[PDB]
Amino acid sequence: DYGLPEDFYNKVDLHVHVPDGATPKDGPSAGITMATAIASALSRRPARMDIAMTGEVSLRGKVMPIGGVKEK
Amino acid sequence: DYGLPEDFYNKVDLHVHVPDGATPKDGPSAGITMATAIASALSRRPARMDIAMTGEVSLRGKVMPIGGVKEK
Repeated sequence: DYGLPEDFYNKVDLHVHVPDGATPKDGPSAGITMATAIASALSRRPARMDIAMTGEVSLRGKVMPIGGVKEK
Repeated sequence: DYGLPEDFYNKVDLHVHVPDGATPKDGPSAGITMATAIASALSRRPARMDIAMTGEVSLRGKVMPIGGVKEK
């Protein structure tokens, strides 16, 4: 649907750096960030600027709430 | 009997999330939960809404009794 290959968890490795993930938040609270990061990297599409994101991800793909949207 | 593709254990990969890690007690109290979840995912049919359950499963497809049904 977005240019990704049909199978890329069997033929493409991944390294995922994170600057500071030992956040006070119990969860990551940066799920969709990694979702779009992986999609951009594997599809070779540039992730836009000036759009800072946050939100959890489920395996089905529903963006749950996050704690402390004021800080975000 | 429950509408699944005839090849689901040979050509369809699967992932399962259970929140708060596992239960540090002995005995996964959501066996039939996993059964019905896997069935619903592979059925390509929308599951219903807020039908709570608990227990375990057997190799032949039976529900085992579980202790501590009280606090649940």
